[PDB]
Amino acid sequence: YVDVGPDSVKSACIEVDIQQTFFDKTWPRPIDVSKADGIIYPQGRTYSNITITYQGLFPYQGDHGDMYVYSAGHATGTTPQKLFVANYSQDVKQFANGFVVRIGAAANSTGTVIISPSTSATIRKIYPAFMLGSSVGNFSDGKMGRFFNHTLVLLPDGCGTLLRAFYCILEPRSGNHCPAGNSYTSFATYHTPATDCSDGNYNRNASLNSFKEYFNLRNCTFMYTYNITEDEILEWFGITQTAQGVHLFSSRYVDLYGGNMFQFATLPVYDTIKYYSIIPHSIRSIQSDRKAWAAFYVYKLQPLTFLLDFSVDGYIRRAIDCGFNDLSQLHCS
Ligand SMILES: *[C@@H]1O[C@H](CO)[C@@H](O[C@@H]2O[C@H](CO)[C@@H](O)[C@H](O)[C@H]2NC(C)=O)[C@H](O)[C@H]1NC(C)=O
Ligand SMILES: *[C@@H]1O[C@H](CO)[C@@H](O[C@@H]2O[C@H](CO)[C@@H](O)[C@H](O)[C@H]2NC(C)=O)[C@H](O)[C@H]1NC(C)=O
Repeated sequence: YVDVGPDSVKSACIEVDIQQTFFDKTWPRPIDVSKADGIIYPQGRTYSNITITYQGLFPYQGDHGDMYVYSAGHATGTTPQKLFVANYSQDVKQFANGFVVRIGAAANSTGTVIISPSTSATIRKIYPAFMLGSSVGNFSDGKMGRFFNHTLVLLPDGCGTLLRAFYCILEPRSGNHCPAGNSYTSFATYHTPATDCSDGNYNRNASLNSFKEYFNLRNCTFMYTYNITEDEILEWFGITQTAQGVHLFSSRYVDLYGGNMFQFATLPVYDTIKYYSIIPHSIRSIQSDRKAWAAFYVYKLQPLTFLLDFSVDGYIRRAIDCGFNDLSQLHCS
């Protein structure tokens, strides 16, 4: 097994305030395949200046997906206090064929800081975190969201400059507010921008450390890191699984400005992923440092036949979901 660094030496966890009503917003960003939203590129052949019909894993036209939002935590003028999160940890979803994720879409626009609805701020991109596995159930106090045996965790870190992917048994810790302790509400991750995101010295383990407060990582078969360049550009992330393992997709490395997703990793996870949840993150800012963080959107994948329009340079800038209606069907034919 892999050394993933020391266990947390903390005797308690940070208290977590779950307030789902603050995260219930209607900010629709439905799939528009005309603009090639949510498209994993059919890698393997050379396509250029051509229109084809292709059956693969796609989200459906007009799917609103599931929206998730991360918020600044409670704070006084000087001191971060309780984390502030939605009820995401108890909402375990079926993995099925996997999913794609629209990330950072609202970046640059003006939006509410969530925990203080009357306060607006410029929206910044934030990366999603996921917990995935083969077996789920409840924690000791009865709350849902516990993943058993080896669990895949995808956790961004370093103020959005890396992604960590690791596959470990998650042993719930027993201090106050921890998942095997008293006064448990939800687990979460956090970082503390004042100390973790100072210029030139980003803390590349902040979120991982926060996670290690709620769970001891045991028998990790791997822990990989992927560096990310800092920007506010819209991006797409995807995840699927085959007998070869778990496949991660991103628009970042191959189509940063266009959004087409290409595979960047295959993780040696051969036990079938059946379940996932979104890991809530809360940003331990002080009141005067509060920002708004871009909602992200998760859309389930399914086998569908699309018309794909490949440009001269090889990218897909237009698609049709053939089964959407008879008109689309006709156009595909
Ligand atoms: C920060 O996280 C990294 C993982 O990204 C930890 O890296 C491990 O560090 C130990 C030494 O402490 C090495 O023996 C392992 O080989 C490292 N693992 C990997 C996957 O790189 C690191 O320990 C963490 N740092 C702190 C201070 O906790
Ligand atoms: C937010 O604004 C930034 C800055 O203008 C945008 O970043 C640019 O994105 C375009 C592609 O859309 C690139 O060609 C530029 O090189 C980027 N500039 C920098 C300085 O990174 C960003 O796209 C905007 N985000 C959203 C969601 O609109």
